Amino acid sequence: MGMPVEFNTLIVTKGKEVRIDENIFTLEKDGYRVYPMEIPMDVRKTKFEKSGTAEVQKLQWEEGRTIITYKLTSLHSVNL
Amino acid sequence: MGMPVEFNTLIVTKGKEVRIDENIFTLEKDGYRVYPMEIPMDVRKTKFEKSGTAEVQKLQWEEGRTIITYKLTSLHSVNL
Amino acid sequence: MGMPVEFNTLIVTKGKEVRIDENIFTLEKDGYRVYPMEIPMDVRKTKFEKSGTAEVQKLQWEEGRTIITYKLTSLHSVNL
Amino acid sequence: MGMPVEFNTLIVTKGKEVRIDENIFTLEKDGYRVYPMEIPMDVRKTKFEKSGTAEVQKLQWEEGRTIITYKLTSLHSVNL
Repeated sequence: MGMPVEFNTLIVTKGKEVRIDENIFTLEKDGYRVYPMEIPMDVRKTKFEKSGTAEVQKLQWEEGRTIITYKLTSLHSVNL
Repeated sequence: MGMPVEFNTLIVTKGKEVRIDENIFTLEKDGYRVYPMEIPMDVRKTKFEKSGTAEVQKLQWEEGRTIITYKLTSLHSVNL
Repeated sequence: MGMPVEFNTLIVTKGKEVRIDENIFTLEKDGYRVYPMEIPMDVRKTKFEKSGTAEVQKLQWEEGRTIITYKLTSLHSVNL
Repeated sequence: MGMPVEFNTLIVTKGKEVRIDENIFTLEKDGYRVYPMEIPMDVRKTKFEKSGTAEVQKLQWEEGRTIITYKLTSLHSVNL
């Protein structure tokens, strides 16, 4: 018994995200996570500023892990 | 933001439940748990015979713990 | 924002389940549902008559719908 | 008979919040909501700017409604 899940309000890519297309990426997290779907949210490299905005297109759970596929809709402080 | 919760489908009272009225009890669990509300579910003393059926009337989270108030709607193998 | 989900404790196949292998099936539900993972639960044709027991191996969300892949571990009243 | 809940990442007080002490308020929402606990989040009057930061101290569910008690830790654009 006991179905544990984690609710996330932000996409934090530890530089481990993978692009499968032009603006859509995939991120694999440990544990069963719940991410707002179709809703725009903040994306960042580290838990600590803002790297951009994105919207999860798909979310799946399998073997204690969760992998999301999101569409990056904008970049924040893009230097230079 | 790393908000962990546990989903429970059954009420497991380690004999630590407290009755506040005639058929309604209160159970305190460790961690923020999610219990089906207004929905009837099984209640047992341990992981090892159905003790009855109940329905959560109230659920609260506070200081890493969760305390529920349920209404016992029936008893199972009530021995003589 | 507002991220709505539904917590299910049982697998109710309206006869709309599809087997992709020998004992593993796939069921598509409306809305983003949360099902206990790796945990055994009851499976029935309708909300009325247990058909068997199963365990969800994978769960995914996409376009307001949820599709689960479960492994049937046993059959209940298998008539002859 | 599913168990529907809504995940919120921000406190949106439609001007319907009530203070029970000096810096702690209480907000009643429709539906069973899940709010990050002990974790600081943004608070605003409407879904439109930032009114301050707060941290939920208690959360309860009862009769399809949810009422939270949060501690306001700071004010944003406090005019004058």
